[PDB]
Amino acid sequence: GTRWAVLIAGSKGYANYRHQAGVCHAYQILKRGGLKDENIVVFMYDDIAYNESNPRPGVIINSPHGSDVYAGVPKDYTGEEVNAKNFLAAILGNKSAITGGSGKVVDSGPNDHIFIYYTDHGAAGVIGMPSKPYLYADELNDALKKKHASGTYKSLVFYLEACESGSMFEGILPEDLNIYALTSTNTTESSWCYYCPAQENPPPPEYNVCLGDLFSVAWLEDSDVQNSWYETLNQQYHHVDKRISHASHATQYGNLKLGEEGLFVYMGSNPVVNQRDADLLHLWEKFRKAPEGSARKEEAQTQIFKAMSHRVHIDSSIKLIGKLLFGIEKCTEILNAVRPAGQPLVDDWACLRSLVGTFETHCGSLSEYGMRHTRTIANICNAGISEEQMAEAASQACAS
Amino acid sequence: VGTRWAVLIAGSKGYANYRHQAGVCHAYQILKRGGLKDENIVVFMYDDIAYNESNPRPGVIINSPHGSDVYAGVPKDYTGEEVNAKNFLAAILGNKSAITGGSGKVVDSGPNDHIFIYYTDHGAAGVIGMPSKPYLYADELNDALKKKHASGTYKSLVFYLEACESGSMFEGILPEDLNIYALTSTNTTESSWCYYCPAQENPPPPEYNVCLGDLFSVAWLEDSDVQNSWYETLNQQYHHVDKRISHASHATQYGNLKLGEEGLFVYMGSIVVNQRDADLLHLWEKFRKAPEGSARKEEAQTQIFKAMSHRVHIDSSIKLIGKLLFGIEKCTEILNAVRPAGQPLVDDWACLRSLVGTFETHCGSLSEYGMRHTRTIANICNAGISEEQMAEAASQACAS
Repeated sequence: GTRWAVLIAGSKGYANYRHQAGVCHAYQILKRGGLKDENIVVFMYDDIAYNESNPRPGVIINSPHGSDVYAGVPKDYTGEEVNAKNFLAAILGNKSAITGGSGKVVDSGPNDHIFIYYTDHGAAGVIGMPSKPYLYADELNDALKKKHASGTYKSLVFYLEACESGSMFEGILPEDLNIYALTSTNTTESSWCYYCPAQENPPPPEYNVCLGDLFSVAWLEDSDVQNSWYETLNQQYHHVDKRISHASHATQYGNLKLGEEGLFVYMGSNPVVNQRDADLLHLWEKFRKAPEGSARKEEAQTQIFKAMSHRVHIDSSIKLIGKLLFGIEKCTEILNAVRPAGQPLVDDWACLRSLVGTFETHCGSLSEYGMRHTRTIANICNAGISEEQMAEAASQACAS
Repeated sequence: VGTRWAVLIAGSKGYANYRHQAGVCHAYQILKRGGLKDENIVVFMYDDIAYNESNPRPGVIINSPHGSDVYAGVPKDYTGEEVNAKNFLAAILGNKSAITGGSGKVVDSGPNDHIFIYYTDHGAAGVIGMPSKPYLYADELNDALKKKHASGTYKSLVFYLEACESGSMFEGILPEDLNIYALTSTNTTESSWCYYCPAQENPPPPEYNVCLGDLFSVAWLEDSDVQNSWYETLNQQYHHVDKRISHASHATQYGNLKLGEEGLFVYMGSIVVNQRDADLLHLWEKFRKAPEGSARKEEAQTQIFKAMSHRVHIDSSIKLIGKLLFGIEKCTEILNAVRPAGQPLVDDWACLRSLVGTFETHCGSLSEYGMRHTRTIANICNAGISEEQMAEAASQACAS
């Protein structure tokens, strides 16, 4: 049939350069592979190529000596059109549910193949969007269940780059939907950046940012060289696992039988720094390179201070709510609860959402950094704490 | 030699205006083939065509019957309401601080650089449309080109303008000493014509109920597709389009005509329908093709009725204000005033704007259709009528 692709960078801001660089790079692979622009839905906040901080205006590179990946890339949903509702509607092929953008959706048939590539921030049971609302594991897996129920694809391959990305499918994604998922990490690990100033192969001196993410750069570089007929999904999985092992465990979910299929089926044929710290890396690089006594050094220093102030505040505030809700003693610091292997993060997702909501309305936003604490709040949710109980505990811990 | 830059802008929205965006995508394919880099080509297009509910070929835009797709690969710098006068003038001037939304790409050119500007849409005497108001008047535009010249950020500039009465945008305004060469689709007073229309010589495929091109646009675009850029000069291209379009309108040259001797490679690398009636042709085509007793035929019929009602209303209302303001005698109803050759449309442009403003706030909208009557209001402006006098006359004529 037809090979379709959905490519989505779930973040914004110059520091998140890598996520959009990865989406432009995935597009160049598919275009080279023979996929038509009408079948490739691109979601990218379009704020990198002409960012005030980009040293090469109009260009986006994914490796240090890499060529431009920005030119020729389709823009279906940019800016605030990059959102959960539009992402789920593009997957489902439902144009009536789209708001803004080109209106391109995955209006596929039963002989069609779908390749979904998502790159950004994530935490336990959640993946980011450039602005809230975020996309939780239940919300996403319900959209994939509805897609399967409509019989509008043969098989679907889902590659997800985010921290704790495993938590998006573990104990949720069934092996009977003809969906194969590949996450950058397992349920609890963090993903790492690659092509970073303070790292192995560094970007040109002009760059203060990571050009790639390790898992993304692994499969993208693997797809650039190794032949699509020559290679299977299982082979690619093993090539990325080999390159990424020290940092994370790329994990396979769903129908692993699909791993035996070739990459050409979905992609056509051609012929270290922690992701959660990468924002600070950038401010430190900005600071370090800046001349002494300059406004740029004074600005960078104050940015580091502001970022540190928010990180310290959020961490101390969650740490409080947990002691304030149960006690400090024996068997009372279950915020470090480890969910057993193969179980979903939470049972009542609507409750996890309400508990994250009450924290935010009392203690401040979990809007990028805070996202890391989604597991702590899930353990609070699983402990049986209600929205009433949570808001009460939060109210005291964030008393000004 | 320096860098070759381009600005491509479709000044309209709506499926009926298919042709303006088709022309912009076609101009981009010419420049890409010619060797121009995406980072030097600033594209303004509404982007409501490729996935319009009415487009019979979703994801494709064609600029001629039997023509291939011209939409894939096209950059999208400013789409939707980012397609506006302020952003268009800011992209020309290379001033990113004055841009609102979009990629942020501007013409940040140097003194050895060449600029090619192509605008296609609706126009009237001294005005060119934007997908929504405010419209761009001849003084506003020529002031932006004067400021661009004053900054010494180009060697020479070519401006191709497709709109009705397009010559009125430069006549008596565009100086011959700015190193600017302009080519308009028509005279100061003529109308431009569509081409590749359902009711015409070479018709679009039966699925299309809209004009695929504009005579002037299709002329120079098709001329640029075949004839070699080193082989051809601006004067030669002008003569090729004049030969092809003569019966419809007079392509007119403005500014420094000495630049006509330069080759196209310098800037670009190496029985008919009236534009003012094209909207109606579409409604009539929709109606004619629709099966009898169907909701589509009932809908198309009511659309024709609504459009006719507004046209009749606006024409009768301006016709009134003119008689109401001076009288019916042959010396008094002189709003058929012919501006002497080489003189600007008006002297007080701020007054022309205020007079168009007062008409609109008392009678209907002077948008796509109403735009026609700008010359009538300019003649009223030139006659010495004030905003007080205009609003008074308008107030009585639209009591009906």
